[PDB]
Amino acid sequence: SFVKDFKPQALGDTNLFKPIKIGNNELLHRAVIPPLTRMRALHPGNIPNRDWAVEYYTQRAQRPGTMIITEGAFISPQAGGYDNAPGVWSEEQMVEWTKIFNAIHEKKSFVWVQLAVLGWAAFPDNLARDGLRYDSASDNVFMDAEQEAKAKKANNPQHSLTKDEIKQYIKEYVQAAKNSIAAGADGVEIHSANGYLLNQFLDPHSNTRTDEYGGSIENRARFTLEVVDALVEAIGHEKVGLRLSPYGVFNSMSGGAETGIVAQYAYVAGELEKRAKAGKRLAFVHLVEPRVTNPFLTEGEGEYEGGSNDFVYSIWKGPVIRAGNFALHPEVVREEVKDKRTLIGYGRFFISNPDLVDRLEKGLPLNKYDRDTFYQMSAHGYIDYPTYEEALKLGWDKK
Amino acid sequence: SFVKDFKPQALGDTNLFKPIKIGNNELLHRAVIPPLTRMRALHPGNIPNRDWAVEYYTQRAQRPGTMIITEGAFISPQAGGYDNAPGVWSEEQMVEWTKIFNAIHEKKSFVWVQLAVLGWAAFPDNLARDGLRYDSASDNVFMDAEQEAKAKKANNPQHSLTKDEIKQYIKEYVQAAKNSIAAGADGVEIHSANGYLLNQFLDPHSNTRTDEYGGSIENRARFTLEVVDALVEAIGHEKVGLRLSPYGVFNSMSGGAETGIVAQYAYVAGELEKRAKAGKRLAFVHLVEPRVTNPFLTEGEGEYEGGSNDFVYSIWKGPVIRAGNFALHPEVVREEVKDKRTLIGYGRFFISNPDLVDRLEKGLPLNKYDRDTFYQMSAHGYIDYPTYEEALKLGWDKK
Ligand SMILES: Cc1cc2nc3c(=O)[nH]c(=O)nc-3n(C[C@H](O)[C@H](O)[C@H](O)COP(=O)(O)O)c2cc1C
Ligand SMILES: Cc1cc2nc3c(=O)[nH]c(=O)nc-3n(C[C@H](O)[C@H](O)[C@H](O)COP(=O)(O)O)c2cc1C
Ligand SMILES: C=C(C)[C@@H]1CC=C(C)C(=O)C1
Ligand SMILES: C=C(C)[C@@H]1CC=C(C)C(=O)C1
Ligand SMILES: [Cl-]
Ligand SMILES: [Cl-]
Ligand SMILES: [Mg+2]
Ligand SMILES: [Mg+2]
Ligand code: NA
Ligand code: NA
Ligand code: NA
Ligand code: NA
Repeated sequence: SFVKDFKPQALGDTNLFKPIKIGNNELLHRAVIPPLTRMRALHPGNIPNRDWAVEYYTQRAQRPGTMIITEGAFISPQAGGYDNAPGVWSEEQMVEWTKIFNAIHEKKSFVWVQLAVLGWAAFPDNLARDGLRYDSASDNVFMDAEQEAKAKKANNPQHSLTKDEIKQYIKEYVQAAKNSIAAGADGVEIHSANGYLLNQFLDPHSNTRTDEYGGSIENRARFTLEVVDALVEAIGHEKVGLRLSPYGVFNSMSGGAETGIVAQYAYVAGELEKRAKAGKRLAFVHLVEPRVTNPFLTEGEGEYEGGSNDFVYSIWKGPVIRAGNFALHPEVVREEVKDKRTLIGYGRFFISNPDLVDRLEKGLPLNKYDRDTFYQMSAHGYIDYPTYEEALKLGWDKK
Repeated sequence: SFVKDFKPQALGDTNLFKPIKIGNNELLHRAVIPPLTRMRALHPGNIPNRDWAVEYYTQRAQRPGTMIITEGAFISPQAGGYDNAPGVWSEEQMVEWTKIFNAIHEKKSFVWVQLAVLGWAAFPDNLARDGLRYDSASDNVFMDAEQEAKAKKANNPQHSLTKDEIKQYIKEYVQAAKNSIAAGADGVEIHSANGYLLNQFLDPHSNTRTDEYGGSIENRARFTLEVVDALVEAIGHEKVGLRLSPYGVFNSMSGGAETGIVAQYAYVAGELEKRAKAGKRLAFVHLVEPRVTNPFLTEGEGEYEGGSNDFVYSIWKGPVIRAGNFALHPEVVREEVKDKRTLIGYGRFFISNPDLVDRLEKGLPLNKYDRDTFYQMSAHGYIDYPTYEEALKLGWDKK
């Protein structure tokens, strides 16, 4: 059914429907599909779903000129630890990814692979089964008690990366980016948000290191920036974006409670602008808003009111994608897109509305999502959400 | 005469006219007199003007419950270098300061001494005459060619402070703060803005040090924070504020051209909030706006549009005084004071309007200022600007 008490607004008269260039891609509108893990990849081998993934992305590519950022994709086995999320390191994976990218391009849309590395959010028992470490910035602070205990039970205690291991991850990011482009992707997004490994280095709660990768703002940012630089060198700045969540608390990040958190992210943004001014500007910076500090809480919950991401705009002068509880708040989007380099990522409601862009332009009701099937090995709740027309035929305008 | 094409707005219906507590002081309104050097102190000995300074401050204290921050006052001879700016280190000075503070208090207003240290903005020949160093963070970058040359001619080349010399300045800040309170001041403001010594340490252009006082955000902030902590210990956090100008370029600071500038100031703000949360919250943070990157340029000139100070509010949670081209822009003030912890500093138009607060409340014309007498050894352009009533009697409503 449609979301009951939602009062839609047509946004066609706003910059949301003005074209913009992101990297090499001429977007026809500024509604972006942010990365959304759906757990349909198949084990063994973290293979994108052979039955349904092409259709899922095809559906969500239907509005011409849409920018799609994929679900997080593991850069290597060591970077993973969820059996049903996909990777981008193997031939068997890239066969499937190639079909997905081709399908998106057939719809005249674009696709950017999010490159993911889990760190302490991984399941240590899966990693132990596969002969892999359970990795983070540090070895003396843990995501939660349960993860610490699972790690010990699996004889795979949380391990603080060595410099050589950080370098190995960087090699893997490079090769994953190369794989992504060669298979036809338009670009990649470096996931440095939501409490995964790079975020674990950025945040002083999770990073208690005393080497060059911790203990100061510049040190905590080092790994993220080394990945940025390695990928810019490998595939070009115009094919690389970066995702950050300054106020996030998901996966035990500090958020606004850490008084140094704005400075930490301001430093990253400044370093990106420095590179841009020296001739290597990233295609975009993607920010999760303080509107959603934990994306598994219902919209309106976990909102941090004590901070704004607006500071980033004083520093970074390129495109900015903002995500977090925007589908239910067209009144907020209307104001945000007055800024001419702002794009809006719509996550959960792109799960439930394959034709979300039409609905945004035209001010149509939205399909309610089913959170129970966000993660599920099923076509149901993945490829069977209807378009607006299909929903009318099902009687949802009367339900 | 009155400013010709100014369209005043009565601001009495805004928070500008709501009381607020700053430190120990119950302000009756939120129009603050920011620090304004006037160069009426007499040589030798940097003595506040024995003829006119009491009257100047009395005039500008006339609206009950006004917060006044003094002209910058040198903490020691070594901190100075302008013969006609006052100090707060000697008995002869404090005799005059005591009269000024008493007069302000008689008007039911409040007074905060700005503690000033010039660094590279000092005149090296004055310092040489008095057997003093010409000091800055570094010795290999200079304010301008003229200052570098004056220093060499005076056989007083720019000197990069040693750790012991930084410690000596800190002792002097402590004693100057003590002197200020003992003489009756309500508090002090640490000047870390406008390109003077502390700002010279904050800014990576002027600070090329490779010891613990330079070469990173935390290192560049070290001296400013050591002064904050020393004064909090000596006289209490409720008697201490800090002034910053993130986007300033006056005195050869970097401003927004430095991509790391927001992070540098975000770090300072975070460190202040950390101290506040641990029980020692400063009375206020005073920010110069990007509206005025150089206060000796006419209003509207030298405006930086590429940055906002709004980031500070995401970090520091105490009172914020904002200064810069607000007298001519009541429409901007009206929006800024909707934030309930925002005060507005009015500088140049408080020079020319002793009764500025009445004029702001009531939406009255403003006296034009005479920049030629901003710095001058004269009562003229200091204590002979009329109140609104006096101006009407002079015929200014017809002139
Ligand atoms: C089921 C689900 C999966 C997600 N997967 C990812 C992911 O793989 N990578 C990522 O950076 N964010 C991921 N997110 C966070 C979203 O991209 C987005 O930032 C968040 O849901 C807030 O936007 P929204 O309110 O429009 O959903 C996910 C969120 C959800 C609900
Ligand atoms: C003549 C003059 C003297 C000033 N002296 C000081 C000073 O001693 N300390 C300081 O921090 N700022 C000083 N300033 C900067 C002002 O406090 C203020 O930030 C600036 O003038 C912008 O505010 P306005 O547009 O209301 O004048 C001075 C400015 C002027 C024009
Ligand atoms: C499996 C993934 C790479 C993650 C799933 C959920 C969130 C919120 C991510 O950011 C990535
Ligand atoms: C003599 C002073 C301490 C300075 C004069 C002019 C400005 C803009 C200051 O900030 C202080
Ligand atoms: Cl799993
Ligand atoms: Cl002089
Ligand atoms: Mg161990
Ligand atoms: Mg020398
Ligand atoms: Na789960
Ligand atoms: Na499920
Ligand atoms: Na002068
Ligand atoms: Na003069």
